[PDB]
Amino acid sequence: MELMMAIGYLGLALVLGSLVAKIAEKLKIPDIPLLLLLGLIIGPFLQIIPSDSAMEIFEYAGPIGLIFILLGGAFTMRISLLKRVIKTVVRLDTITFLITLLISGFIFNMVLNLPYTSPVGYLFGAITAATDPATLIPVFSRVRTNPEVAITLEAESIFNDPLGIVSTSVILGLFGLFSSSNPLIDLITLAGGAIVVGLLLAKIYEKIIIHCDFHEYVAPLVLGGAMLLLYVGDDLLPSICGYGFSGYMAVAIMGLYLGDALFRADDIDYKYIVSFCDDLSLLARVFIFVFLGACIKLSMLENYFIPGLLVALGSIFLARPLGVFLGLIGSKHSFKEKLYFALEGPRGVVPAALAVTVGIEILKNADKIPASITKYITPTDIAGTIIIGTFMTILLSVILEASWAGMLALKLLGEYKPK
Amino acid sequence: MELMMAIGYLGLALVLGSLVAKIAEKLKIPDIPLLLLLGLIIGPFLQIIPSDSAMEIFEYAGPIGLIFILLGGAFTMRISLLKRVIKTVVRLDTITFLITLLISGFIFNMVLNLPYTSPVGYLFGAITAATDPATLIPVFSRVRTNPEVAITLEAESIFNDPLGIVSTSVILGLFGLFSSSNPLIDLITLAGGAIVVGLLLAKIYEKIIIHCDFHEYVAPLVLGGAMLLLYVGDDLLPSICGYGFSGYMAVAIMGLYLGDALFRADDIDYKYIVSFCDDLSLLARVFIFVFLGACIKLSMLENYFIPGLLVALGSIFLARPLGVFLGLIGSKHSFKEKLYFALEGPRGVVPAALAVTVGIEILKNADKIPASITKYITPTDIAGTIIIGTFMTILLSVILEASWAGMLALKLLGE
Ligand SMILES: [K+]
Repeated sequence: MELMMAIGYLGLALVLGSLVAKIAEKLKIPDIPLLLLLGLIIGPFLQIIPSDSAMEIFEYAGPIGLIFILLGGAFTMRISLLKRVIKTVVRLDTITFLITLLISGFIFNMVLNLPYTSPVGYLFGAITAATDPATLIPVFSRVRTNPEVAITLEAESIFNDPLGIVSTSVILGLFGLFSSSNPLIDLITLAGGAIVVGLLLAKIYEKIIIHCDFHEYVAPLVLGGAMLLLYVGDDLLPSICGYGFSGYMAVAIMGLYLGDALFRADDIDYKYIVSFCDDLSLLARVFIFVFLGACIKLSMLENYFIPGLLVALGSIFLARPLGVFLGLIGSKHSFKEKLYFALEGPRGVVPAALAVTVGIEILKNADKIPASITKYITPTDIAGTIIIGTFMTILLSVILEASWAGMLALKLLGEYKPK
Repeated sequence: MELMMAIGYLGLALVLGSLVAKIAEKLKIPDIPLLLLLGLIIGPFLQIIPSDSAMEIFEYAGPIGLIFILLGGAFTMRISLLKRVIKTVVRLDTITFLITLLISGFIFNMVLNLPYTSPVGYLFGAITAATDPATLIPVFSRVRTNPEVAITLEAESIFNDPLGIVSTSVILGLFGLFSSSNPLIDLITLAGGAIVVGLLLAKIYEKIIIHCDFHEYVAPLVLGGAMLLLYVGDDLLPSICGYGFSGYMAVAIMGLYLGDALFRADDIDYKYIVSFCDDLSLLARVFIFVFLGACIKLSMLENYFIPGLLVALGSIFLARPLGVFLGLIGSKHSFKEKLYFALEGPRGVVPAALAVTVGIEILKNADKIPASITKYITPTDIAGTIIIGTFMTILLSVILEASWAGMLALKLLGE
């Protein structure tokens, strides 16, 4: 709880992290795995930053950083250009999503000898189901590939960033909460509520920004505006209704529609936000990945190294492609194209943040409220397996992408038959 | 369950503060007073945010944002321009600062019937004596002033913020029961150390940043380095070598040397830093002023409104003038210019932040306060009077200086 300690660790993380990411850019290497390696170094390996401390810091700086990425990911692109391929986008972002998390659940259960009905694995998949846009952002921009593919991937990524949280949020209820009577109910409540309220405040902010020239004063407006969405979203509203919506998805929706409203209409206030959030997103990017590599326990790491790695392989090579094929069985896309989408989309920062947040929320709450069937496995090793599994998933997917990009892009974008 | 609610209140402060700031910017009036009024509105008046909870959040986010503000002015300041008026600046942050402090504290003690040696008054002065550049900078250029007084007042207003904090921490040591070391020792310790380590990290960062184009990645690098300096100075190092170390002044120094070096080396990485800090420094500047108005309790107002008022005027019309004149007693400037320096020294962000910090530091860690200075005045009354006093001081100084700025510049700085 030592604030100065937290500031110190965050400081070292930001310094060494920024340096590392800079080196990564200087060598065209993805920053992510290097950040993770650093996290492991200063984490268990050197014991500069202990686990519990990192957990307590992340308990505070978690949602804050998470609110940044959603914003930055919502302003990086707009939805006025999706009208061409929005169908493929939606199907790939919903059906492929659910299927992927399901199969990944099967794998996660079948690996750790957990029952195939274990909510643990399904939680893991729900976390890892979302992909990372900024990861594939340089690797498509430098290519400037067939715009369909590019914007399809961007749309899928940005749109799956919130749902993953929502999916994770719903499944967590099974592990013990104030209600969680039925997952579908809270899914509708969260999604629909976030859509409604988020779009409400989106319209409000739209009209309130257009009529003036806030300029530099836009930053405190949206950020705090997003901050309000969390209180009203997760803490406050249940106190008066029990139900509610995911504040994060509400933030994503609000910021997205707001960006597109600041782009359909043309306000100069727009250009600040993007440049603001992008710089703001970069902090949370560096901050989360390093702390993910610190929350690992050396013993737990050695215990679940091999299985998690194998789980990751199941996700990348089996889950993702299968979900792609099954989600796009009625598409106008080539087999080589579907295969492209399959071996493309990697995971990133959202599954990391969600992983650690799940770990701490379980350890802090499920210690008091452990589901019986689940309690047969120590919540300790639940959080351990989820966190390390997500870790190796991120790592493996990212490096695999780093070796995939060029070769696959050339070898799979060849045909494009004209009708 | 405190976290999400803290996010809520803080976010509300950010939104409402933003809107208010825009309103003020439109009506050609400063944002600060309206922000304080807003804080009072959602504070005691509407009771949207309980004072205890406000102070509770400020315990966390307070020190955080304080790094932003200090980082803000740091990069805006460049050294190569000061060399012509630096002799004036040095005095404006040394002797003038000390005198303003001693006199403001003197009057503060005299008002509430406290002995002229009561550390409470001098604490108030320590908090108050720091002039703010964020209210001078948008105003100075608009009124087409001479360059030198603009550069001068900017330099003073910037250099004050660290020295205000340092002095605030030093005097705080006297409010420490279990130990009361030599003031001068702590002063030279914190200051000198800040200079040293500041220059060190600023040199490292100089080479690192100059060598390659960091672009956006300066933000975590610099902020992290800043974050790093506080933990060393205000936690680790004293737990190790025993002797203290100021983090804030070190941070400010670092921003100064680094910024000036990058500006001198024409490294475009400089701007990427400035854009980042300016926004952050704007974020907390809103967050600070709002919470100050919320930390105040209704009782504090209905028991210390008028006393804090009288104290405020003393700081503005008696303290700072005498400080300026006596500081520049041998200067070769002009009487009109001296009066201009005197009548333009708004108390801004830093005095507010220090007022809240000290406020919670005293109110919470109350029982272990020395009884010598407690017998005269209740610690609750101490915190309340310092907070209110700083509040009235800031409001009055900003409003008066802003309303009189034009006429002041008109009939003074024409040599
Ligand atoms: K450079």
